[PDB]
Amino acid sequence: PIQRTPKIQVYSRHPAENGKSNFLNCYVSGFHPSDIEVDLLKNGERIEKVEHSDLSFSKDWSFYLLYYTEFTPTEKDEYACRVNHVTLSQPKIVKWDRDMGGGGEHVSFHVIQIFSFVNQSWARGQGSGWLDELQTHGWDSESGTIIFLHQWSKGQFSNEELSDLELLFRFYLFGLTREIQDHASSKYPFEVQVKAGCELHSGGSPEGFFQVAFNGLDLLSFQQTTWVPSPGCGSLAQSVCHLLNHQYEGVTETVYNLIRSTCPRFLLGLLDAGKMYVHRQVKPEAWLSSGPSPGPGRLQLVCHVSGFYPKPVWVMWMRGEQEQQGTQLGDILPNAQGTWYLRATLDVADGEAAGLSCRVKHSSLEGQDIILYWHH
Ligand SMILES: CCCCCCC[C@H](C)CCC[C@H](C)CCC[C@H](C)CCC[C@H](C)CCC[C@H](C)CCCOP(=O)(O)O[C@@H]1O[C@H](CO)[C@@H](O)[C@H](O)[C@@H]1O
Ligand SMILES: *[C@@H]1O[C@H](CO)[C@@H](O)[C@H](O)[C@H]1NC(C)=O
Ligand SMILES: CCCCCCCCCCCC
Repeated sequence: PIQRTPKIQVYSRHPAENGKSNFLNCYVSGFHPSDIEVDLLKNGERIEKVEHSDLSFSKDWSFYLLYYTEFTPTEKDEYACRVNHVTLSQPKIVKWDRDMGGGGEHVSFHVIQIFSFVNQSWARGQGSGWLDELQTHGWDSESGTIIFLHQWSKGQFSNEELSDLELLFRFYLFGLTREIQDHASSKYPFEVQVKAGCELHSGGSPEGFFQVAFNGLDLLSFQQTTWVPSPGCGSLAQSVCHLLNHQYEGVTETVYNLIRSTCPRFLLGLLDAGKMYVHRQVKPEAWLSSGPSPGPGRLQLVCHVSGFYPKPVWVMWMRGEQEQQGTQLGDILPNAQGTWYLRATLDVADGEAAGLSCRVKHSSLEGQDIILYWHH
């Protein structure tokens, strides 16, 4: 409790051309609880070499996962994303289909924790590090060590400082668990989610946060130096804010230092070390495919823009210079190696399809847009 149903999006990283090698992405988001089963399928079989990000969540507090794998489109073969969840009567299988598109400021650094307590002596725990929507760290649960995903993931910190963080985290975890095992007594499962870290805004002003959700609900947050419960009431929230407020501070002194000070300095180190490796402005490539039929005598035009970085992008359906108002822009989804994916669709009558084109705007293009024309 309580329950959210997974949303599933499947998309390739390149145009689909039979025999030619490609990447199958599956993005699974909007779900609660965290317990889930995602497989990429080839011809009904589970593909055993896949990549997945660790479990993360949205501001909603609902979870999302990215999945991907190498694949080769063929006339013959068949690919899917199969998801099982407590909100699903049956595992949803959503095929990837060329012809349907395969249906379904500031920088930030945050540390993510998910704790799953089935009871007192049984509990999963997982945590990771995120630089904006790019995962940069993992946590080795069994040894209490940090997994550095990229060559630049130490991000201009020394080994000696990163050791201290590891140790720090270890104690802290011991803390949460003992603390959470007490508060003990028709039941019995619950979930806890912590999002701790910092935004850095243009001009250099940082903004820490350390916020908790209980069973997918806002529980409490750290707000410019005061732990603050979310409206309930709301007594677990007030009680725990109370413990953290006044039983122990010095932990909040630590936390304050961590999120206002350590965090942004780490974050900027990440940015500095990352620039070296990856990546400059990257041009998207684009392609057309139909999408699912909107009905008899009607077509769905899909326009895919993939592999562009940075994120800011403009995509629209056109007749000439006229924007077509029906255009629906999907969400901008992440690709395997960190670039972006977006698709725009348009539903149109059979005979009015000819002459419509997809226009794509991006920084990397030097003002020379990508134009693609629908043909029959
Ligand atoms: C499974 C989940 C694992 C998740 C970890 C994944 C992390 C991933 C992979 C790695 C990225 C690494 C990067 C470089 C980190 C940059 C800095 C980040 C932005 C700040 C992070 C914020 C934390 C999250 C807040 C934690 C609370 C701390 C630690 C203060 C509490 C003090 O315990 P203590 O006062 O010493 O207190 C101790 O513990 C208890 C009380 O706490 C008590 O019992 C004891 O008295 C004891 O003293
Ligand atoms: C915890 O759940 C597990 C798994 O179902 C079970 O074996 C165990 O007895 C449960 N409770 C406690 C208090 O150990
Ligand atoms: C180990 C004690 C320090 C923990 C600091 C964060 C506490 C967040 C509240 C969690 C309630 C479920």
